[PDB]
Amino acid sequence: ARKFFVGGNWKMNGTIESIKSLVETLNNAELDDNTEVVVAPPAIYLPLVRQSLRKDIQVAAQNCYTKASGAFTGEISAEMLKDLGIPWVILGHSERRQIFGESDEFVAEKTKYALDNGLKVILCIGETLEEREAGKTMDVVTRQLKAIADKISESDWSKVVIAYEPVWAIGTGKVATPEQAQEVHAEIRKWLAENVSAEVAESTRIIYGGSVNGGNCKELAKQPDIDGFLVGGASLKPEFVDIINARQ
Amino acid sequence: MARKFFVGGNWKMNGTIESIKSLVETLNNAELDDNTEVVVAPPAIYLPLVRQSLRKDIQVAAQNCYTKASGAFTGEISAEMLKDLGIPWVILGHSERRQIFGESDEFVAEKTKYALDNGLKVILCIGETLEEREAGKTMDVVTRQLKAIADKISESDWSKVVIAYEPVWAIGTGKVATPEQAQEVHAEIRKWLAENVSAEVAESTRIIYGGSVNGGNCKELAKQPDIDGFLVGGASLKPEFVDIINARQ
Repeated sequence: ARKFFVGGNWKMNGTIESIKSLVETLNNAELDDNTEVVVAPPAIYLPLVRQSLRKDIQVAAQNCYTKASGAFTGEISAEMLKDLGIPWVILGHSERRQIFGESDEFVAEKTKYALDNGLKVILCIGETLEEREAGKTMDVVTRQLKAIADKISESDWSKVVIAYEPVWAIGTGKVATPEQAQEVHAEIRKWLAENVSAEVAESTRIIYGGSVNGGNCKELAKQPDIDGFLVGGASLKPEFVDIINARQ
Repeated sequence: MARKFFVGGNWKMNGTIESIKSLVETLNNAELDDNTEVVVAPPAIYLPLVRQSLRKDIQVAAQNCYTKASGAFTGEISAEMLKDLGIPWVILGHSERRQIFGESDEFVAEKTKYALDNGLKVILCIGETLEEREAGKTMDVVTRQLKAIADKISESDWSKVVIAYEPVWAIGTGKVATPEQAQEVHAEIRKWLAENVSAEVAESTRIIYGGSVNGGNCKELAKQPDIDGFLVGGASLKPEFVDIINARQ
């Protein structure tokens, strides 16, 4: 059985005070023992969160670069994350692919480098509304996955969670239907079976992201190839706990 | 003139907890010229540690920030987070962000205006590539990059700006500009400021040089009249950073 996985990406939000309050809310929450929970604060708040958050929730960075060190003003290395005791990193998120132009190869290089230096990776993929309307959903997400698959080894995949996030569902309030999400997750898993291995396909979590909230997460969690969620803005609000508990 | 000598240390993507403690300890124990304004810029994940432990006469800079107060910008740091952490400075427009991460002049200008409006001071980086200099475009490039900021900010905003001229061909290459080459561009930048902002902004804005500066060449550069200090890359991780802070004594 694939362990249910809920990631909370806080994006560019938070102060010391509101993050202390948010961590307090998590430290007091009754969480489904069967969910693996990860939260991703802003880089500058990674020490505050790692020091004070309950140890059964792990911490992620929101981005990292491709080299161990160097003349890369404004970038964080996977080595700094490991030095600070941050075990996860979100990579390839739609906001970085679009606003900051990160290419499929760039995201692949980050993934390979993060995995080789001890990090676990939430790998984000997903098609735009235009690509869907053109009938290109599968072509796009498999192209995005293939860039990673061509660089990492079969055993690397054990440290990867795949987040499928339709760009048209991110922050828009237009959630994929359970049938739409399931169709793409099933096709991602089939692709993994035919290009990496059956074992990778069977064991890799494929989580869904894009306007997941308290009211729709339970039905989404019932789908057989949906292994959890990547949550954006709801991750800052108390309904993050309901989403963690979507299998109850 | 009355322009206070300014030395900025950009650590870029370098450091661990232990190597940063040692770097800060070395700075904390140094004898530093009282007339030098010193700023150091750690990776964002180390901003708390450095701000907590560094002697308070050295201020701290972030190496970048975004254009908005908050929102759905995975991987970005805002000006508000910086003020919340007590980080008073930010470096914007560094060549590496222009060339590797595609930051436009306007994008840099947006960040510059937003930082200044939310209580930050800005080290603003400008500079021409080797190929632009070979087409005789040095002045055109650096004034174009400056004008994008000037079109957005007010005359009083400039009191919180330090301009760092870094010829891209001098960054990390070991090919430092000669004192004459640096002085020529700094004079042109200051002339541009007098013609397009005001005489007073021209007279008071620090224009600092960056590019392969080290303990062995900083004193001669600091003698040039329109060079008001340094933005130091690789040498800011080493003890000779102290010697650069002390380049005028």
